[PDB]
Amino acid sequence: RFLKVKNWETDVVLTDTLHLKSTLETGCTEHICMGSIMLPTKDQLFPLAKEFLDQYYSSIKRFGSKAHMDRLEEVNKEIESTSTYQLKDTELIYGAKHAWRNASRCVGRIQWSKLQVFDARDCTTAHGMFNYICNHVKYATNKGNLRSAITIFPQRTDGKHDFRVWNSQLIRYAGYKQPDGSTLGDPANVQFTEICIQQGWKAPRGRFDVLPLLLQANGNDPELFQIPPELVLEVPIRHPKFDWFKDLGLKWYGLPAVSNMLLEIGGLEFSACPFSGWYMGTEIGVRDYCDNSRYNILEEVAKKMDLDMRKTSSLWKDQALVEINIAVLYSFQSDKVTIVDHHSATESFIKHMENEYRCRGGCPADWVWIVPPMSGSITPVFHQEMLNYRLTPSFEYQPDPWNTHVW
Amino acid sequence: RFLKVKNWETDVVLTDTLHLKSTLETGCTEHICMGSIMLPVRTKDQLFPLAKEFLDQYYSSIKRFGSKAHMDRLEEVNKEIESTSTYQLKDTELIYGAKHAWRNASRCVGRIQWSKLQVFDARDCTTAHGMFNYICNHVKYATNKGNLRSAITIFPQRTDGKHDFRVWNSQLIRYAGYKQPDGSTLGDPANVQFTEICIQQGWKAPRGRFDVLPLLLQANGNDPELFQIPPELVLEVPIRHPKFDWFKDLGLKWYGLPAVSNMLLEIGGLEFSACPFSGWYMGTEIGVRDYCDNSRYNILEEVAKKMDLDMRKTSSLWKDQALVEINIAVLYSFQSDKVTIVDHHSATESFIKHMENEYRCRGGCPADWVWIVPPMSGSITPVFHQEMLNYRLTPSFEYQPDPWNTHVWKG
Ligand code: HEM
Ligand code: HEM
Ligand SMILES: Cc1cc(N)nc(C[C@@H]2CNC[C@@H]2OCCCCCc2cccc(F)c2)c1
Ligand SMILES: Cc1cc(N)nc(C[C@@H]2CNC[C@@H]2OCCCCCc2cccc(F)c2)c1
Ligand SMILES: C[C@H](O)[C@H](O)[C@H]1CNc2nc(N)[nH]c(=O)c2N1
Ligand SMILES: C[C@H](O)[C@H](O)[C@H]1CNc2nc(N)[nH]c(=O)c2N1
Ligand SMILES: [Zn+2]
Repeated sequence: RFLKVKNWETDVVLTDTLHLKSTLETGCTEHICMGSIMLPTKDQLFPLAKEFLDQYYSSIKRFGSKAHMDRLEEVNKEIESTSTYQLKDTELIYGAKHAWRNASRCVGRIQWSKLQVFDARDCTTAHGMFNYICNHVKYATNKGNLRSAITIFPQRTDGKHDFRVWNSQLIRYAGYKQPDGSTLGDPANVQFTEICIQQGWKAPRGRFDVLPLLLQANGNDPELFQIPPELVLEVPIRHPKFDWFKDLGLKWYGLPAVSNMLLEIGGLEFSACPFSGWYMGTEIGVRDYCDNSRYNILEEVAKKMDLDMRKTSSLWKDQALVEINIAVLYSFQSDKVTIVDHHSATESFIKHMENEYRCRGGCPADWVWIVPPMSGSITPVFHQEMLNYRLTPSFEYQPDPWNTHVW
Repeated sequence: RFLKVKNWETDVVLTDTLHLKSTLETGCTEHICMGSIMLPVRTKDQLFPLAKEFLDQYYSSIKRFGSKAHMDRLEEVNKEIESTSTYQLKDTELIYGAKHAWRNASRCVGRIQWSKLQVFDARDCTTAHGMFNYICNHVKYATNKGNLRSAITIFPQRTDGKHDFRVWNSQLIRYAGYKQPDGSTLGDPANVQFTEICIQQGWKAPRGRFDVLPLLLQANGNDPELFQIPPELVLEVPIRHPKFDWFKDLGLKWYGLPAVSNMLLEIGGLEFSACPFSGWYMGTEIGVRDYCDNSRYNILEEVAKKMDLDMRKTSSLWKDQALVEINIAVLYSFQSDKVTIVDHHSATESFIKHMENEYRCRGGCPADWVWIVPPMSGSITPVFHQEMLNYRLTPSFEYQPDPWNTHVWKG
């Protein structure tokens, strides 16, 4: 019932109690582990509300006060009458920060409490959503001293009045299927790059075309907008020692900003809540560039290094992978955009576990996601036992909207 | 019921029904995943059911489920359990059993090789000298002058658990570690506590960087005894790099035969507490783990210094760079000396092909993702993108507490 986690490199043992608060279900049974699967009424709403406000008033050391009891009644009455309720700003900010704090797949949660929250519950139109989003992007980008931020559009009501940002991220490159059969640009975006063209986008058809935002307000048909180019900070990719690297013509964007998730706070569902921080180098260099069904450039790079590619045992793939990732970090640093390397990032996360275990009695964590996709065992998170469990408030996946919104 | 696993790189979807034959528990519940936790005298009552399940399985594999020969064998085991409390496996069931325990090993990336396993039946062994001789033979047969062959040696099952056969070493071949008065360590840090036991027991430690530990062997619940493996039986590879000539001057070498001796083999309810097995190495077990863990040989600094990497900031990726060259050296040295080794690209590819064929013929393949994905270059090997379902089948290999914590000393 009280569970231990051992770090096998330091022998440090931490005891977890926070999991007993856990509410939702993981997918695992004690017959099957599902830890490596990517996706495994008014009646309900009040319990949910009460649990949230309970932890809120606990957090500001007012558990059991007049303020607390009063608020609990205020909400109870509001649900009774309206079938939903509205969050105070103070609760919204707390809710959002905690959804991040609770993201068991996020290695960067040591920053959770510095989240700038932009309240956009007064939004009503796609143009309104566009203006909110450009302000988010500009605030977040900060000319390269990147700043974490979330923007929260209005909560679900009947579920046919959804706000949704259709893009998966606010900034992404276009992917085009070719007569060739091969793929130009980002193949993970092919479908969407064609939902845009299908709604009127004039595609440049290049390697690195920044996609239009495609915004849905109040459950209406969605609309295209080009993010002002001057708001999209990009980094030319060069190597600190390899002259020919430049010539690959590689760039990436500075702002990672997840826009397709659903934020739940105290039973309320915020289906458009794009949030953003900054990159861990590997997310670009390992996955974006080298992944088979992504940009997949390893072959072309190994060649320029003139490595022996006749046998896997030369470790040429590995060799090239390191260089590509050296060059992502070097480029971002030289162009002064915030970026963290996986050594630094896993090292802070360890520190953040220590803190969460002593400050909160635990920290939910998904080992499969926390360990970098390169050099696992040389980052301290590899040797760290983690417990995974679902706390609220949370970010959750939700169906892609083109499959749902009846056009 | 039916459960689907998706490969996110190929979009191939597989359906598992085999997980329905799991009855042992995982450690997880619907409220917690314990999937990254290292570790999440038996009576008559529970024994015939385990025996029965095992023998229904064995007889299905040979297309004789329901046969007179199946029914007679159940009767026979039945009778033998109630008058003796235990039972004995036939040769054919022991072999079938040992193979299946490997096959059910969800943590093993090497399982494409499961049906090619040399089983040595050492259930007539009674003494430690007898254990030594059996283990020597296995080490010679498995080494095979560099052309490694998989093998397992199986000593007598547990009886009252007061009479255990144990191999006290965690692997048949390993290097000593010595903690110095100044706080530093010579040799392998993982091996210190064990080296201390060996020394205490009579072993004359040469006190070098690569001293092959003596075998410490328990027969029939007796005190364990020291033995030295004949050095000519211990195939070792000096580590050099194909381009970096300063590399040999680091003075490194590794043994060729990876051989786990500390696990417990369960077959049909019976517990074989000494069942050393061996295969051949995936390079990263030495290059990444053995050399490059901070808690192991930790030669990253020494290798990065020689390579002239910028070591002042971790974002130079000096560590990642050194780690790759060490792994280059490890596969180079082994291949140059004609000792079987596999790189992690070839090993993970084969496993994906094993895994798929297992879903097709067997209806499943339990697999632990945390363990199967290699400890360098994770996402460029196809297992990273493969969804996996982990569950416990028997027969199986299980961890067991170190015998120095449990053993009742005699004198
Ligand atoms: C401050 C910089 C941040 C870093 C370096 C970071 C790190 C990461 C990384 C490396 C991943 C894995 C992505 C993948 O491999 O697909 C991830 C996932 C995630 N992060 Fe962060 N994070 C940061 C900020 C944030 C913020 C501001 C939030 C929200 C407030 C957040 C919430 C999440 C969530 C929900 C996931 C899982 C997404 C999914 O399931 O696909 N992170 N994080
Ligand atoms: C054919 C050569 C083999 C290769 C390349 C191979 C590969 C591996 C590797 C890399 C590991 C992980 C070790 C670690 O990370 O510490 C492993 C684990 C394991 N393998 Fe193999 N394996 C082989 C043969 C065998 C054999 C012959 C058996 C038994 C018959 C076996 C059973 C197991 C078991 C039980 C584990 C988990 C060990 C643990 O939980 O500590 N393997 N395999
Ligand atoms: C705020 C933030 C910062 C940061 N460094 N990374 C992140 C999350 C990262 C950004 N790159 C990829 C990831 O976004 C989530 C990607 C979606 C994976 C889940 C998913 C669900 C359905 C179908 C799919 F193909 C994938 C978020
Ligand atoms: C037969 C065989 C071949 C091969 N290539 N690899 C293996 C397994 C590897 C070989 N070297 C040691 C390793 O097994 C044990 C090493 C780490 C296990 C530690 C450990 C601690 C607690 C519970 C466990 F289940 C395991 C075994
Ligand atoms: C099958 C497995 O669950 C899947 O590939 C995961 C593995 N680990 C990951 N880890 C991170 N950080 N991001 C991912 O997209 C994935 N994919
Ligand atoms: C904490 C974690 O589960 C543990 O360190 C595991 C991680 N994955 C591993 N994977 C392999 N192949 N071998 C190991 O020893 C480990 N260690
Ligand atoms: Zn689990």
